Amino acid sequence: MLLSDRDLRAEISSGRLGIDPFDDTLVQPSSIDVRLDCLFRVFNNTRYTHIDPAKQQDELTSLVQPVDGEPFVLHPGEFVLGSTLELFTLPDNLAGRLEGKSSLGRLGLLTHSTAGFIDPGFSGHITLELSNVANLPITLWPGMKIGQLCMLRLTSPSEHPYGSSRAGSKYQGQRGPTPSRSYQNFIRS
Amino acid sequence: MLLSDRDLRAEISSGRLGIDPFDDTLVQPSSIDVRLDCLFRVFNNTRYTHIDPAKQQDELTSLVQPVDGEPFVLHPGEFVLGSTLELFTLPDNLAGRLEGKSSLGRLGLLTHSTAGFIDPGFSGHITLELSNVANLPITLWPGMKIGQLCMLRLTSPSEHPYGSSRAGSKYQGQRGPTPSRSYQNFIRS
Amino acid sequence: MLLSDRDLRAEISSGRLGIDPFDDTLVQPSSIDVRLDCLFRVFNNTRYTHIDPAKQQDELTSLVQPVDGEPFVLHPGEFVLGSTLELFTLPDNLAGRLEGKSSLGRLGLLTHSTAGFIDPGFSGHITLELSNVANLPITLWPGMKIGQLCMLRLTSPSEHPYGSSRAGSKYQGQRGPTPSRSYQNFIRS
Ligand SMILES: Cc1cn([C@H]2C[C@H](O)[C@@H](COP(=O)(O)OP(=O)(O)OP(=O)(O)O)O2)c(=O)[nH]c1=O
Ligand SMILES: Cc1cn([C@H]2C[C@H](O)[C@@H](COP(=O)(O)OP(=O)(O)OP(=O)(O)O)O2)c(=O)[nH]c1=O
Ligand SMILES: Cc1cn([C@H]2C[C@H](O)[C@@H](COP(=O)(O)OP(=O)(O)OP(=O)(O)O)O2)c(=O)[nH]c1=O
Ligand SMILES: [Mg+2]
Ligand SMILES: [Mg+2]
Ligand SMILES: [Mg+2]
Repeated sequence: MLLSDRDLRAEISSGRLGIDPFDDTLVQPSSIDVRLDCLFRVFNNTRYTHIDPAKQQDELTSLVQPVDGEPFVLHPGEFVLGSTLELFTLPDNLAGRLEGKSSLGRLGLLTHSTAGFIDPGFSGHITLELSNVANLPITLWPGMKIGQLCMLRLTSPSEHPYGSSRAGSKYQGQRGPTPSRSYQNFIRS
Repeated sequence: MLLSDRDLRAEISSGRLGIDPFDDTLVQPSSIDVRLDCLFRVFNNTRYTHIDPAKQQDELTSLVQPVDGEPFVLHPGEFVLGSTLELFTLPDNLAGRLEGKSSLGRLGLLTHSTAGFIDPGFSGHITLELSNVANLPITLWPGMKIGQLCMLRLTSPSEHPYGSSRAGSKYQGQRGPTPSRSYQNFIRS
Repeated sequence: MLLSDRDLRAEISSGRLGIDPFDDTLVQPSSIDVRLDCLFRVFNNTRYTHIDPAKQQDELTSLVQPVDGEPFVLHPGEFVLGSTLELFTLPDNLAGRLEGKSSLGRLGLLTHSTAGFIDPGFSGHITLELSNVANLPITLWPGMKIGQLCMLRLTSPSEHPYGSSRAGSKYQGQRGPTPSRSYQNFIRS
């Protein structure tokens, strides 16, 4: 059960769903278009021998912000982390999906959102996994529409929503593209 | 709320959901398998210095149609745009997802559908974002099953469905893999 | 309509949804975290000239199992098939999605799940399509959390669920990352 434009608007006007800033001209038949922030993480480390999800490696990426008025250039075959300009606050009874946009995929710009869902209870900017699969670099402009948020009704309110100690959540409140915290509570056999 | 095979069939027999041509043998437990068209766009431009989503660049891709009876060869590490053989027409109260198929991913053929959803009100062929992540070229045969359409019920009918001036839709009615129109209404900060 | 943690737990305690082994500490606001098996398929064939989805090519991949206590190393720009440690059994009235996890995408580990949905009626381990889009190899540990299962309610029970002869299903009961069976019932124009 995916929220139509009208119901998305109702969740926003009722204050159940926070989107800051909210621009109503971005609402779409079945989603709301979202915008790109000015914060990027590039994989440009030159000391580590490998990535180990069980280990903390905060230096794996560098935080990069382009000069005001300039794009970040995503190179062919490159993957970076970006972030939404908007801060989202979800209630305990909706879950979102942060998808890409067809216009952007037609240019070879892919938003992966590998994890699929934004969890009930989540509040923060959303970290975007961005790939360029074209043969040419792509100028990414801070502020451009980069994807769309779709909301699904939960069957019932989540018992221990994102942010709760019991969920063990890692990214509640994030203001940028937080480096991975997979090493926390990491398990292996 | 995802439509079962029976309910998909009901939406089709009632005329609420158009799929042209419709082959009932393609309906699946929870989706309908879809087929590949004979139209492909390759990234083979040799004049542009880069991609700028704010700019119109219709020559970024070339339209390629294989000789009747022959496959299009998707090379390792290559991304192209393809298209569904079927033309889909959605009502204002369903949204679809055009996913890949597990058999094809097991060979390294990935349908990205980065944008996720086919919008309430959308009518046209669906443009497929296709990658080969194997070590070998893959022969793509026009007419083969290439993915599957899953339908979700909307919470309520969409107020301004895809195709409406208010939605500002770019691809209503597309018969092939339309080049990107991201430059239209493009915004940036 | 996506199942909350509580409703996921109800489907499990009622015996409608099988997850073997089930670890309740893995349930999340809107999904259940899943774990990686010790079975991997690498694309390391050196005889075939190309991939043809219409043809049987069982030797396209090699099955690889790391030494107990050691990781499988996924190299930059590499795609392999992995598998869930858990065996899932779905009823005829739910469909699942096997997504990645944000912690893992922040390291450049992408679970594609190109096909999106686990079908009503499906029973088996789930085959994971894994890419490394970082600049560094990633040690994948058997037993680590690798993704999350989200469940959606179907509109109604599926008439011919996965596994039925009428659905023509290829992978019912799979215990590992089964090589592709796209050649079965393969169609082309
Ligand atoms: C997901 C997807 C959608 N589509 C179609 C169906 C969607 O309803 C339509 C628009 O998808 P959108 O993701 O909304 O594309 P867009 O926002 O960049 O462009 P627009 O202004 O037109 O909204 O494109 C494809 O052709 N291929 C795809 O992979
Ligand atoms: C999405 C996905 C599904 N599966 C399982 C669960 C699905 O119900 C089952 C079939 O997925 P499908 O995408 O329907 O695969 P298929 O159409 O190519 O093959 P089939 O004829 O059997 O339908 O495979 C995986 O193992 N890995 C995955 O990533
Ligand atoms: C899908 C996605 C989620 N998120 C946010 C919203 C999710 O509710 C939150 C967690 O996503 P998860 O996929 O649940 O991440 P995780 O399991 O690795 O970490 P955690 O222990 O915190 O659950 O991250 C992004 O920032 N970017 C994304 O692409
Ligand atoms: Mg749109
Ligand atoms: Mg199938
Ligand atoms: Mg999580």
